Amino acid sequence: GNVYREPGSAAADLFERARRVLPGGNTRTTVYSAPYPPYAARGRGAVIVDADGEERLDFVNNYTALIHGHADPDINEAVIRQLADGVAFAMPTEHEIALAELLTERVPSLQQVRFTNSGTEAVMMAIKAARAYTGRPRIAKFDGCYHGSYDFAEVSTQSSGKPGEDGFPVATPYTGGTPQAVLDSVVVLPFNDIDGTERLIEQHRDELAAVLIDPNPRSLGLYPAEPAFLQRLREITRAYGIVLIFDEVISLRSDYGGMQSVLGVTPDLTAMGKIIGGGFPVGAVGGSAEVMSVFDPTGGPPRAPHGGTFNANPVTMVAGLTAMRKLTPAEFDRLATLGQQLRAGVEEVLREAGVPGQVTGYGSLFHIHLHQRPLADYRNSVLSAQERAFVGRVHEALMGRGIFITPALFGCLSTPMGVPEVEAFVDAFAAALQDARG
Amino acid sequence: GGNVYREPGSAAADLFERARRVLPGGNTRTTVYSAPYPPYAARGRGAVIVDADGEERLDFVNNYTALIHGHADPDINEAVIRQLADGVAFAMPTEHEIALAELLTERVPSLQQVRFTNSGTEAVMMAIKAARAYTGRPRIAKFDGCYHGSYDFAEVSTQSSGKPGEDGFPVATPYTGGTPQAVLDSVVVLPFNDIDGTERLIEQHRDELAAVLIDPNPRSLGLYPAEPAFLQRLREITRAYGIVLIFDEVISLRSDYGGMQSVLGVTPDLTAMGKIIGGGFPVGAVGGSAEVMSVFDPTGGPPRAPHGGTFNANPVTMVAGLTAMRKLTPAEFDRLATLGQQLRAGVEEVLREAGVPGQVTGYGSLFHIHLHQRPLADYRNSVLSAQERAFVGRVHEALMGRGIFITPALFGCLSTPMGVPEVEAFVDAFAAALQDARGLE
Ligand SMILES: Cc1ncc(COP(=O)(O)O)c(C)c1O
Ligand SMILES: Cc1ncc(COP(=O)(O)O)c(C)c1O
Repeated sequence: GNVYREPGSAAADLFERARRVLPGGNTRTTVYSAPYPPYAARGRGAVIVDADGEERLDFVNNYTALIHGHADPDINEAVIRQLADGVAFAMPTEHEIALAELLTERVPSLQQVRFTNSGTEAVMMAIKAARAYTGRPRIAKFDGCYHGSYDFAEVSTQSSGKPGEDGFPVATPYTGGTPQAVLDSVVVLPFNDIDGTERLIEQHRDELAAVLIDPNPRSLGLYPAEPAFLQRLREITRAYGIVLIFDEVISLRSDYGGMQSVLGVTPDLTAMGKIIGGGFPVGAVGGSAEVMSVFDPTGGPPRAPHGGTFNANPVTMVAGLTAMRKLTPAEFDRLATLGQQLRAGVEEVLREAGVPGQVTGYGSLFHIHLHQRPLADYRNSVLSAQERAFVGRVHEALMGRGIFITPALFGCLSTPMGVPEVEAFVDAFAAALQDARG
Repeated sequence: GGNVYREPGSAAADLFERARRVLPGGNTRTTVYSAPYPPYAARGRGAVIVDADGEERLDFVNNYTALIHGHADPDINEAVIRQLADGVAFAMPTEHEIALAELLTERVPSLQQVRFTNSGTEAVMMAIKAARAYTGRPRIAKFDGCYHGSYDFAEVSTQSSGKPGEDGFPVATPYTGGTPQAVLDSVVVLPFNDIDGTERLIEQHRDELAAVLIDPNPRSLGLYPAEPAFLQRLREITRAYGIVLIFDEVISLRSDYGGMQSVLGVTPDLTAMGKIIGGGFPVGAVGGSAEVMSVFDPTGGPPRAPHGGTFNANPVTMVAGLTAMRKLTPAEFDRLATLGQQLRAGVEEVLREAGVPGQVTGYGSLFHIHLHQRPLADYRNSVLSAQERAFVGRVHEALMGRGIFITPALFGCLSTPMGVPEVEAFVDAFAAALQDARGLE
């Protein structure tokens, strides 16, 4: 029952230490919760164990990065093998080639790739590649979508409630002291609203190096880009020489060939991370050989220099190769089957109870919603204070009933999970829903 | 065995042919490309790196100073293997982040609080972002010709234009293609080790400057440190104007138990770190005064500067970094500094005996060979002529063929598996490489 909140808990003592040497005891904003979060001690398979000994089924998995759960034996074997050879070198290795070979074989848009140390870095380097390829300074992204901590990609991460006078989204700062020149350089588009998107892209078509889009953004309720919208976005970006960048840092796990394969639209660049590293720090930017040529150093200095001390380090390469090789087509099918079972079970729980709600998701990703507004209008994804309080009561009850999910009730399956784990989630959700309503 | 990887049908040639189909020019890290194709690392042990063609060399690069304990260090490997049984990443904080933060703040005086990132590039970016959030100001200042990673604002003028503008100050020059004019306009480029021009430029831009970012001993400028009077006056003027002073110690932190800032006696507001502090695993960190780092504090409301990161403070990096740093004791710093002095003196003697003009800079376990006698205190002297580039290239290629792996600039670093035998092997190989480069027996 959430024993970590108790005075004198292990988590409380750890937080007391942490706040002396980390700001507010924190080094990752995402994992803070008030007054202090629980601390992880270890994990095994689908189970996370906190510093106070409480065990929970992990439906977060480091925000979808650990598709194979905790301490996967195959990844551990591969990493242990690599440790004997060394973990980083100032020379390329074959391991970077092998993972690049896998990624380019699986994702149709990927003809060549480069590895980075984070999804944030992958997004930055795709933007910089688009600037180098097109010569143009500005980028466009969609209101309310998260892409990491790079200045230009994080503009309007949190939508302002209201459009400007033109009726279009407002470029709003996500970090303090954001330069006006940064805000002014970013065109903020409305997700799944093709008319406004087309009008804004047309207005800025000569200044836009790229459009950056997450195909199934978690921050907008995990409702995917609709097919007509995404096909018209592809057509207009191609028409105006604008690089289309897909942010699949989360969504790549939707399918053997990524969400771009699911939706049938081929971007010019793709940013990736999380699962492709086997649990170790990683990102990747890839796409057409034509656009990726900005990085090519063989014909003189590259148009876009891309250094990095731990780029393509063999630990990350070996772990990611192992993680991806374990993701066979049949494994994707199993994940999608279990995800469908979870989402349908949660919908039946909502129906049987008196609670209006809906569940979005695809493959092994899901998002529970305690309202029935159409998420095809992205402004409907914003929650009121009462709705936030209700979701929070459900989340805390779940935490106390052995289920670890994000505060928004966005979650993911891990390959160690089966029907028992899904049933455990659905039963715990029924009980937590009852708790939250009193 | 004389650079066998360059032969047709070598392992490296086959690997390059595969690589260029799936990587741009077969490359994923610009630094490690060399023409026509680079050698490929197969494995390492202690101070020795072994390439895919079986050729072994003493490693004086160590992933650009990150692996201060050399290859496959057993203590780091044992700690990592212990952690693997527990899991490698979590969506909760762990005690391991606390342990490494406790060590770093205990050792470096300016570090009151820290946050971990996944690269030195990220550390530099988040330091710049923290300074903007703390001061509210949009622009930053950095020094001409200095490298800080791939973040847009930090990389302006990484390669100097070579000549000043009409005002006599350095030029804000693009390092990547398509750099927006607004990015160039937001960066004030200062002259390293020229306190007069530095002060005049900061004075001119004092109301718009959130931060001055400075590498205390930049490799790009020949590894000649910021001189004490220059750095003290920089500290005074930034403090007077409310400008955040950021040290980039991603490389220089290894100079001393308390960093190069402790050597030079100047307390920055923030420090960016990386490389050694991760034990060989991807890592960065930004730390400093609790006053400035409070922009990150999420208690008591939303943080002024949000800072997420899926792999931030992952337990593998935290455990490997804790082990690596715990092994770097005061006695180890002393031993590395003695070995570095011995190497540098040996190289100076080789140059003197050969009649070849040159000099060697360095500190602790870092060194830089120069095949000229220009005073590097004038930073524009660090730029090499065509003749110097060709001659240094001959020396580097000969060293590579003589069992020595060093950077093309002849910038190098020691590792803890090294002793006097490795230093003497370096000095002997350098003498032979100099003879080769001059065409002498
Ligand atoms: C869609 C998306 N883009 C970018 C990132 C940033 O990746 P990282 O946390 O590794 O910097 C994340 C986490 C993400 O979900
Ligand atoms: C002085 C300096 N700053 C920043 C970096 C960037 O670190 P990373 O390669 O890990 O991004 C490097 C390599 C460096 O030498």
